[PDB]
Amino acid sequence: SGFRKMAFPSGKVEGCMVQVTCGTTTLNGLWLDDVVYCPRHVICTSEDMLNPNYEDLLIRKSNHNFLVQAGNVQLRVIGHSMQNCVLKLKVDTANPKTPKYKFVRIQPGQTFSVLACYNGSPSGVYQCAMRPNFTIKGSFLNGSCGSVGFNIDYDCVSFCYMHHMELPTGVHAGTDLEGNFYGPFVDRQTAQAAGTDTTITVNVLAWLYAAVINGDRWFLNRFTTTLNDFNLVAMKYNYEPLTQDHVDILGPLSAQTGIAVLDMCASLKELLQNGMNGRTILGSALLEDEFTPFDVVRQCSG
Amino acid sequence: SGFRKMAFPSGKVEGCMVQVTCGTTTLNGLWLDDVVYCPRHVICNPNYEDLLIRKSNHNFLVQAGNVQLRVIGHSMQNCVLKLKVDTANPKTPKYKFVRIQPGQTFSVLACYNGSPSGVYQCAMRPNFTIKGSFLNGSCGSVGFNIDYDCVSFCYMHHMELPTGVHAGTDLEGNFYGPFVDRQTAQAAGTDTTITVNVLAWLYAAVINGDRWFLNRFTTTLNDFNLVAMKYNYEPLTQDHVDILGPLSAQTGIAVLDMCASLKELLQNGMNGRTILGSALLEDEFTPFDVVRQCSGVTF
Ligand SMILES: Cn1nccc1C(=O)N1Cc2ccc(Cl)cc2[C@H](C(=O)Nc2cncc3ccccc23)C1
Ligand SMILES: Cn1nccc1C(=O)N1Cc2ccc(Cl)cc2[C@H](C(=O)Nc2cncc3ccccc23)C1
Ligand SMILES: [Cl-]
Repeated sequence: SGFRKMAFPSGKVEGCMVQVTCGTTTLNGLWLDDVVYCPRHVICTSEDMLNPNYEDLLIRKSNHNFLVQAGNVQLRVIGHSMQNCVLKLKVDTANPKTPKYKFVRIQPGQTFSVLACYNGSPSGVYQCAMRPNFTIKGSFLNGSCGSVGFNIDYDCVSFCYMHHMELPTGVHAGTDLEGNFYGPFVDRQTAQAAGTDTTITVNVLAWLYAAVINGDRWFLNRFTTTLNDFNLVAMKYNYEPLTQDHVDILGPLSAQTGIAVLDMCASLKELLQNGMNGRTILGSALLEDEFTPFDVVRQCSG
Repeated sequence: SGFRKMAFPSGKVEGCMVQVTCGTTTLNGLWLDDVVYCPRHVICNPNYEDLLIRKSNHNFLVQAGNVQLRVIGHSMQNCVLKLKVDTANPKTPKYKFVRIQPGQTFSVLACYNGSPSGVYQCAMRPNFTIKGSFLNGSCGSVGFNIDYDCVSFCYMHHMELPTGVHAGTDLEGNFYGPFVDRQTAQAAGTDTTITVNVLAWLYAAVINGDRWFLNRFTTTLNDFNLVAMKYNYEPLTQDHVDILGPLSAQTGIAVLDMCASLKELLQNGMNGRTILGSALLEDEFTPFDVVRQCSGVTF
């Protein structure tokens, strides 16, 4: 019993964190085999961030301009290339602690663990979700650039995010490990803002099924709804539209609890109308949306 | 910017998790140097000296990854079983066994079959239980803090109470709370809110630009403790006030000034508003957790 926001054990990722320095900039790198991946804005000198020409800045660099530090050991850079917004530094030593890994690009609503680092040293681990507006509500301070988001599947680490920047509302933007940004963001300190955020409906439903699995049923009702009527209601509360794929994905949880997906949708509709009336669901006074259907199955059953 | 419930990096602890099997029971063990520590109920009113005397070293199957460790001795210290093994753990970090006080937080590495599956942050409740997330097989999972490079082991999971909350011991086998390691009628006492932690979380909200709850008022410590007693909040001591000093100096809001904000929040509620994305007053962040997360301390 119990339901917590749980992160993956960070050990396999900790053994990959390095510190990357170029001139006066210091950020984090991910050392996998003989390559160190880091944000390409490590080559920028702040008054470059408005309109940086990364190809022009990178052509003026040599291998010995990049100082890479893994613990108390300096790694020697023997090559460098840019792939989208990530800089790949070829090093002379392969990481002996390299786990089994993959680079995966995730979709909004997906969750992942973040190992927050400063100066190549991990300081904390937390769980979070890719928001529908492509930002993450992280906990990052200056120097956290290059911190990574991941999931662990059996013994394989799936790298899905690299931290690049903080937007004006306090939210964060970054790229997949191939350097492609999530969202319409760019590695420039130009006027950019996160779009209006919405609630991840399929995740709230998954969390309502987890509450039922843990013995809480107060919010259920005798009603059902059509998918269309549910979306008509939910959009008025800034909830993401629920698709037939979301309904299909919730099938296992529906079969385990005996509550049809559209019956649970009627309960959610009523919760949005009434609020919680002093009650909580899994120790929360708000409807939680940072647990996917997959997270619920993994934590409530295994 | 941002404020998350953050756990310590679990790597130094992952390298210590082993699977312990005795008969039909399988749980987790903590392998430090040449000793494996695990709940003594793995051998299961039970007379544990009588049950343990009937066991031999080869009855305990210890598995570290895909390698079987050979047990060469065994002894009991309170509610923890100590299994002497032939191989010292090469991944043993610098460590200490520490006993924590209620209100103090720690990271939990939840494990099943000697394999770590998740890490989460939680607090020792005033009623000595933890609101964890555990299933059958979690027994022997450990709670810890990391101080520089030293891991401080403070908790070992033993059981789940009827309300869904958890009970365990320190690494010396002494239970937190009036609990016993057996199948009997026991229940968690009435819980209370950790006041010093709520205040720390209100200071973290101010640091992140959330000031709506602030007011021009102050209060005496005595007048505030009468309010705390009425709302099932733990009494706030002069030590708690002293501990909050750095946060008070950083934000410019005196501790008793923040107590007046909490008093108004307790008597009037949040009125549709949230603080750090929460509609409830959060109490599982200590004053030190707030300073550490709002400064970027590494391990
Ligand atoms: C935040 N900001 N708003 C205007 C100017 C800045 C600013 O400090 N930076 C500008 C900037 C622009 C584009 C890119 Cl790709 C990176 C950056 C850097 C950045 O965003 N770094 C940070 C990354 N993550 C959490 C941070 C928290 C607190 C400070 C900094 C953080 C530097
Ligand atoms: C919970 N319960 N109510 C009646 C009987 C049991 C019961 O399963 N156990 C009895 C018991 C008695 C004393 C001690 Cl020290 C440990 C235990 C064990 C325990 O509590 N283990 C668990 C520990 N943590 C989360 C669990 C989740 C689901 C199952 C088990 C869990 C087993
Ligand atoms: Cl995805």
